[PDB]
Amino acid sequence: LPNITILATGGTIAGGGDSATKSNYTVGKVGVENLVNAVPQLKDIANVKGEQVVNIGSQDMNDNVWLTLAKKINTDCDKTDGFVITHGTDTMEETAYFLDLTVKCDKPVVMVGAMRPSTSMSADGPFNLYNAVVTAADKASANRGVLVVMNDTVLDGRDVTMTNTTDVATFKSVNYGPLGYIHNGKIDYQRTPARKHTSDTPFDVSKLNELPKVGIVYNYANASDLPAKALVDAGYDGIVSAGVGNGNLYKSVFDTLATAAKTGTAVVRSSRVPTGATTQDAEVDDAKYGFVASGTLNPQKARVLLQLALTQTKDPQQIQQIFNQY
Amino acid sequence: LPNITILATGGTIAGGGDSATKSNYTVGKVGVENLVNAVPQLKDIANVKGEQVVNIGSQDMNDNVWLTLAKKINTDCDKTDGFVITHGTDTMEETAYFLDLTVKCDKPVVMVGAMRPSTSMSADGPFNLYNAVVTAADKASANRGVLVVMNDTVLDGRDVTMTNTTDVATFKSVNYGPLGYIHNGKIDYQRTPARKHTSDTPFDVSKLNELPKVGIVYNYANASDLPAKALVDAGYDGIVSAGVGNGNLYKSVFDTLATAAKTGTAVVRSSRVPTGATTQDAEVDDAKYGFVASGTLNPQKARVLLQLALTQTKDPQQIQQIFNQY
Amino acid sequence: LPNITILATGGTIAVNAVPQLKDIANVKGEQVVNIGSQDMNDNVWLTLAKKINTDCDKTDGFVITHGTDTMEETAYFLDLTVKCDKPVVMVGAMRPSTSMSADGPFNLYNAVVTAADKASANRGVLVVMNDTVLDGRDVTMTNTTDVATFKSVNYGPLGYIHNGKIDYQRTPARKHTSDTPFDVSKLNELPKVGIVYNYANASDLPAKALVDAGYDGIVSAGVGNGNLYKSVFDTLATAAKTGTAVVRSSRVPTGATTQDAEVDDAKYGFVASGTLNPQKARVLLQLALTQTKDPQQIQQIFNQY
Amino acid sequence: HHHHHHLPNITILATGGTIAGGGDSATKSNYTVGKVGVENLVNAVPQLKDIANVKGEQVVNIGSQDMNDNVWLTLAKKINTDCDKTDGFVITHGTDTMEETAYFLDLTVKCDKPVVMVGAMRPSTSMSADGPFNLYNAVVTAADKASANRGVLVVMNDTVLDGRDVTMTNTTDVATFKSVNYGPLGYIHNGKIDYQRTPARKHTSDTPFDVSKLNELPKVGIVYNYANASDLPAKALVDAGYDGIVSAGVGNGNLYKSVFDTLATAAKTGTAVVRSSRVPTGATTQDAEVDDAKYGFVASGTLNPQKARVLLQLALTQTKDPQQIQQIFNQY
Ligand SMILES: N[C@@H](CC(=O)O)C(=O)O
Ligand SMILES: N[C@@H](CC(=O)O)C(=O)O
Repeated sequence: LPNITILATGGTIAGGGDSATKSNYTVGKVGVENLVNAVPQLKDIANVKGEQVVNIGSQDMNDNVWLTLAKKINTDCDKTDGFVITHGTDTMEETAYFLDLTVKCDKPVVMVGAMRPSTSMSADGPFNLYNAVVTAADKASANRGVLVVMNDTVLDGRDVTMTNTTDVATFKSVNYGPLGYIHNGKIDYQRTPARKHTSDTPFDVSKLNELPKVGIVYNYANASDLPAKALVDAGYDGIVSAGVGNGNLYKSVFDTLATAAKTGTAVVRSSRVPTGATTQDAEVDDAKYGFVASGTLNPQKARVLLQLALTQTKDPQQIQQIFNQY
Repeated sequence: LPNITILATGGTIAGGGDSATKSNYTVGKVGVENLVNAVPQLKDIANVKGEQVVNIGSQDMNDNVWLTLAKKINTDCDKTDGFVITHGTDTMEETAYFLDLTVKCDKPVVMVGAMRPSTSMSADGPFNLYNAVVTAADKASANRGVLVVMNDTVLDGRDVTMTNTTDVATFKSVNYGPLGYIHNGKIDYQRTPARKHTSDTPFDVSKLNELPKVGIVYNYANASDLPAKALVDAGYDGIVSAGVGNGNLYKSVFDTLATAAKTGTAVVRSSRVPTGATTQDAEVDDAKYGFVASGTLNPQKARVLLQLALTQTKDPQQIQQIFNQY
Repeated sequence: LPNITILATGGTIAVNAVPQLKDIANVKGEQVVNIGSQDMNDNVWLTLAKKINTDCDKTDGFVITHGTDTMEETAYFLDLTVKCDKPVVMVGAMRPSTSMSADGPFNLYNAVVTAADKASANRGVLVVMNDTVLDGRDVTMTNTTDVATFKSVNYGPLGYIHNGKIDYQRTPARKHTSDTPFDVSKLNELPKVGIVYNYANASDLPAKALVDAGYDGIVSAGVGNGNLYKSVFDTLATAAKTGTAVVRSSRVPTGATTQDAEVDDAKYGFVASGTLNPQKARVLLQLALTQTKDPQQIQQIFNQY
Repeated sequence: HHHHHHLPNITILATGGTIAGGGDSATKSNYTVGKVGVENLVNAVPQLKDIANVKGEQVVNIGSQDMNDNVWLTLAKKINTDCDKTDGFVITHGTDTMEETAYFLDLTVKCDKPVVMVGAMRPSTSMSADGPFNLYNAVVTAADKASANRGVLVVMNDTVLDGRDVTMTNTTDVATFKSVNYGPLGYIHNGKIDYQRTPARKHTSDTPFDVSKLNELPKVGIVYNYANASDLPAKALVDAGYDGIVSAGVGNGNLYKSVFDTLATAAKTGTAVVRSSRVPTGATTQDAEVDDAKYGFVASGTLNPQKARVLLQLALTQTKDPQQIQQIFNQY
């Protein structure tokens, strides 16, 4: 049986409400010991040890927790055969991509959450955690980058995102599909992510205590330029635009971000639309303004890569190449 | 043959590249007259008249164009048998919901656009425009609210949204499904929206020359409170949160919007997750904070409703009742 | 609280596992049959429809517990043959009752929520799975194992369930329950209707075997927009002229099998299934055959139900 | 010295389909296939000249509803024989069975240059016909050096799909073709492809299937499952001495009792039996309700019934042993 370390961070998986049949709940009621102990079948497949790293709702996820988790996994890689990280669902897709770029352990790292609190009827958390440990225990999971395991599916940390606010089946890799499906404790992998991850990235957060400041602005009809200007005035290192359609900008947001890019703020165009690439060579001349096109990276993912790009470089053409490789 | 009026606003359906073969283009350059004359088969199904309202990329759509359009459709309704509005795709979902709430005609109002430029190989605009007029001509289209017609499908203006940055099939009613499919110039309607629309709403912009100011703030890990503070400093009437998961807020954002709501700014919780309701009774006590839950309205749709709610009331309890009925 | 009758038929979903049912309904159970729904059959459909029609005034609503594999066929059969306009809700489970995170308990709870909701009446027979209220006509499986398999893949769900409340935003336009002429009250068998599959180099032997057995109707699981392999097309075109009702459906999981594409249905005496997939199209063709053998009237039935 | 951009030679092997189909009117749905020759298809897309030196060869001119084993063998042999004459292949084909041809060629093509299938969901006569840009993007894909070593492809609606997972999702949508279980390989924008995936299952020159000397294939039929299902389709194929039968099962590949009984007999008297699913996505698994090993059945995995037929036919050119056929279903 492999040794598997559970790093716990809180979330609805550890969360609880006063009723099995009412939606109300709060995160962080159940600690890692009782989480693990609630799935005695874990003992059939692995030697499991739990550590509680933080205890937050993933809506409060932040750069300090990201830095703690990357350093812990990198430090502890040699002590275990694989990692499972229990986490809220809300920003699991962000943390998974951060780890995918910063973890230097090529052993399996698997994230897992729950869409129903531990107290609800038909709670999804137990079986999700079981299948997370199945995945982290599988030799075939190594070298695929950081994974999310939800609803019997293995998803790569770059493409994985939420599709639905409440559905237990919400996590999908919406552009390039899942890597494998889990049936009776076994995985048929048919895919692996081409984009560089983990030990083939240059990103090394081992000595960083803070990350570059990157904010996200939304585009819509009659959008205000005032949020964009407030990030510029606060000296943010970068701004990601959640653009309309193929990464387009309301005219005043365009005007503000064009000036910011010219005066040294890194600007990435992404899209509020949930699938497909924000492309070069459409309506916006990125080369002219020094903007970066996000590709399939959604605004929150693009933020992750932009912050790490900014630990390497501030040059727009070098950031674009990062966006083409990771 | 019915009398159908085409009100043009711009978009890629009216926009051009120097090559069939390359993705690059500019929008809103061709007039309604060149657009209609490019599709002579319209004459087989309707007596078409065309009027230019504006000629813009919908990434630049604004409240002034919305008011113009609503007032014109309302004034001209009695003298035509239905309307088609040619529009950019990027914000077509926002304008459709705006007209869905403010058009007092029960006659068909159909929006249409194109995902490919008019000069590209396999341009989608012609057949989209053809099918828009078929829909606007069908007696069964009346009393269904404002419609979008794209990719042989009839979509209700409330639920319609983009799923993909570039796919010709991007427009979907992602929560409740389409109303009908178009085949051979005929529609088989099997659905109608239950939410109150058009003549059944209290919203009347006939005498309004401005709308209440509503902005949208994104949530993500480590979110800045500066966008939210910039809207409050500008005296915004309302703020829509694009929450994580089921409408949840990063702690800093939550603090700022909780503040704003105490001074009487309306705060609507929506979600960046592209399907599913932002619900009551989850992790946020909306009653305590004076917040409204958006239900299945995404952030840009929720802005439309909130702006119009704020013409009627500033009371969050009445705003929540509006978000339950429309 | 309303009185809710659970009619059990078997399935992986196989009260006390869900004590919280008593908070929302006065629940009573009856075993009708006890079978995997892979073995579901016309005898069970007739028992269920009669039982619901007979017992309608004894209860405030019905939940049918059923295997997932053919729940979509039983839901449509009942959608066209029950005359009780109280809520009728089918439910199943994609995971064993004994498994980790078994879905059957909350699926049953949410089915009883739906059958207890006054707003569920007059919507036709429903399937409730994965917090979603789906109409019996368009509901189908999308995935072989996913708890979220059931979707109304062409026209979408009627409403979503949150915290034991439903916000209905849709209702099926096609005629159902008391607005159909299908009456099975006196029938003890249904017209014989088989399905044949089309693929590259498809055999005509299946189609010829249903024809030799004197089947009343044949549904074709066509390729693309209801097309037929030449061997199959010739056997069915011969059958259609000689009395056999023939419906063109599609093996493609979403979209209508249309008129006015490649196949002149009028000339051949064929019926186009619309959005009805092969197994759904079998349900409507059996029931159509209880009323008529005329292909034009069958086509009109396929336009209205 | 400076380099020149030299364009590749691309062969279009035309088989017919809606891409070469036509009706009376741009705004009526009615159409017939078999009208347009490949010469007229290439004349209709002069922009191909910008990206390849194209040659067109007509192999057959049929609707793909009438695709058959003879045409599959013609295509695999033609590609394998002509591999050294060109830099890549595009095959124009009907949509209705494209997913079957693509998977047959995915297992039988030994040429490791790109092989790209394409069709259209609207006839060439429709307003906003999809065929011209689809063909253009198919030749982009066939010309891209990165397309090699990814197996046989299907290019539709700006997407590059693997021939194993690609299937139709909708009867009429121009967007119908999706790799429903494992996703596409790449998207095409402005004539460039960003590939982020490649199929893990063995294909092309990594398979042992070799059709070079074959003039027919093992006979494999498909029976559907549903409530009250007749055993007569299954009995008819056993009685004709079929090599194999694919079941389109309900749910996770389950069998109506009468079909189960016939297939259990067939498997015992030298008919191969593969359990597939009429459900459009997900595996037909081992270890669920059917004891395959007990009955000598094979589980199809994510292969739908028509795709399962293609591999079972090829499997039967090698072995009749259900355990060896199960290994083939686990590796290709
Ligand atoms: N930016 C354009 C895109 C198009 O219409 O396809 C618009 O929204 O006007
Ligand atoms: N074979 C079972 C499958 C299940 O119910 O999950 C049935 O349909 O009865």
